[PDB]
Amino acid sequence: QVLDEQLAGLAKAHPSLTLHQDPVYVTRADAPVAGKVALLSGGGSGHEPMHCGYIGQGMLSGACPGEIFTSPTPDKIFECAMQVDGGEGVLLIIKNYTGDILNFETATELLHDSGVKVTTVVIDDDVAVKDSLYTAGRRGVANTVLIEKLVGAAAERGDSLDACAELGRKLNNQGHSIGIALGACLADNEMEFGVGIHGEPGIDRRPFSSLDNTVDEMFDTLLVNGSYHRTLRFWDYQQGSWQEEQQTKQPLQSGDRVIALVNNLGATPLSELYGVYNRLTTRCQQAGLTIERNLIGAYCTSLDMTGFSITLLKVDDETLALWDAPVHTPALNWGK
Amino acid sequence: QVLDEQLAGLAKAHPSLTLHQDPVYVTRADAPVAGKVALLSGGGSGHEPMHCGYIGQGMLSGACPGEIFTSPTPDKIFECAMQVDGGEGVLLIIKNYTGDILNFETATELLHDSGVKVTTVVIDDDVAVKDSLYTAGRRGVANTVLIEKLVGAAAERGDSLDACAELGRKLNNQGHSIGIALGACLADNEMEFGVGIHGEPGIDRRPFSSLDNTVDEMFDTLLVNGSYHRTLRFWDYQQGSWQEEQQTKQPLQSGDRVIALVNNLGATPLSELYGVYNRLTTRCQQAGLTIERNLIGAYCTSLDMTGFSITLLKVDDETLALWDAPVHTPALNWGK
Repeated sequence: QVLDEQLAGLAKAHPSLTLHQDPVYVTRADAPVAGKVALLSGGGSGHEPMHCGYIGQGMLSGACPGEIFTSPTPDKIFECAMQVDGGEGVLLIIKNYTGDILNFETATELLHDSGVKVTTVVIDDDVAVKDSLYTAGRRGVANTVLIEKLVGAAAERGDSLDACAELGRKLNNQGHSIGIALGACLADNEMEFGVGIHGEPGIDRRPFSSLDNTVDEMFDTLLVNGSYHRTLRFWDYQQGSWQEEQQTKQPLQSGDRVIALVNNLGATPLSELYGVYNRLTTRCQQAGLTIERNLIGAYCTSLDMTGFSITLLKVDDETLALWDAPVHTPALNWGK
Repeated sequence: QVLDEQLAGLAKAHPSLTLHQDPVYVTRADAPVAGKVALLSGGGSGHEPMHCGYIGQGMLSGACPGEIFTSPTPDKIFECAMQVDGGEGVLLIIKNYTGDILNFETATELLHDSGVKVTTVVIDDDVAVKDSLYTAGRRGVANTVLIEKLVGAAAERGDSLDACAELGRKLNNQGHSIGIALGACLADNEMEFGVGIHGEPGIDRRPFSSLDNTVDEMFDTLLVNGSYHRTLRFWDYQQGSWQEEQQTKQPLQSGDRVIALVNNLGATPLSELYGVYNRLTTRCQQAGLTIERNLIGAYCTSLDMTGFSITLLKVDDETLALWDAPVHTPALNWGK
């Protein structure tokens, strides 16, 4: 089994991780870490390094990979949460797709039913399409990575479960993303504009004119599609029930400070990602947006799809301190 | 110019780097760093993050990008070396290609003539083909990155130019690489076995059967093509002339301890690189090689080429201490 080989390789490459069997999931080798909120996510394989490459100090306590483009089953999520539970609650970060919501939600009830204090954060940052093929609402994409790092820092320093969940939900309302593909994981000199990470169709198919013109269209879309009101359920562990919470996003606007993530969906050369970043800085400055930090590289992929995405997350001084806090994972490492 | 936009993006993204103009090159923002040997390299654009992503403490003091797949001209190299010179000499790391050798050797003499103490290290780790399209001898590839890090740590530690140079030439004799491409940056389910990073032909074209079988073939080639005797010229700064030096490589052998670099040439999904690493660990273990450290990711690319390379570098306790030493660059970051 290739997936089995790939996971064994990740485990052999990183002594800081433990690969479990029956069922399969990955955790920090030092989990459970007593006294800290434990953070978990998971999803289909085919988006590496999301999420296994984000397991470590300052970030995920563990992750549950599923088959290609498919959510892990609830037993994987449950056993992973039980393995990392440090007695202070487990926070599950779930990307907004039909399968992920159903499995993580089922795992959440089984955990609660077993005495574990748990709650959830749903990520729906992709501004391109509402109600795509596998999603009720907006798709969860690359901002998931920024949220895991920020909430990961909050949990690592000792914040409460409620404080980490509140932070995750707030960041979710403040992060906006859009991706384009020039080829699948076609048309010829055409791109799928607003493509999804499982290959879902975008807003439309259009002609690729230039890299700069493409960034302009992506950026303009992030500005005009920012406003959004919808319901996201979360687990209320006190009542033992799902809570339907109306959530609101404001569009990005002049005066906002952001963290920018220019993300390779798979086969985009790093040189091109820098050209993308260059044009993005110009557009942000014209629009009155201040980029305070950036991440440029392959952080949330779609197999070998040829394309990239842009994510802009509004932040403040407190959030920027959580960004700068230490993180030690396979994909992200700083002691800043 | 797209190339101009990319370097501007790199500069905007990393305040720790300074992009110079007239001529163009990049240095650490804090260069010249007084009292330490300065380390420099360069080469064609299209291999990002090599070499600009390796500029920083514990690694390169600066780098000189050229046009796509083309060596930087001598003026860039000379001006960059003058900018980073910390009073202890500048060490030039040069990959073995006709253009790089010519232009870096020319800069070396101009430097010497202007009073800068300089010497050189030539990299020829590709075991696949002798005398390819743009190389006299063996091609310089991914081991260049491992050498930059190791000699980078030594320079940062305060070793002399001679010491850094001798270490670089020693590592060069102990590091072995090979790459394959499934597609350029061509046939149906065929691979170019022993491909060059500029797209130079390999040993042959052959059918891709499986990931594990491809790794087996690449690994076997590293084991059997290891033996190598050749002349590599280096600048003797005391005599002010090029010294022809016979250099010898021993094949990798049972009992050797190694650092493994599994490197994306362009569009290989990270999940697959982990599959590669899984198979590589098995083969090393069977052959009596102990992998002590690894790097898995996009470190020395070829535009968007579809393929990957494997590098094995023999090391000892002292070299491992230089590996573990701190490094702070865009592409590689770890602390004590």
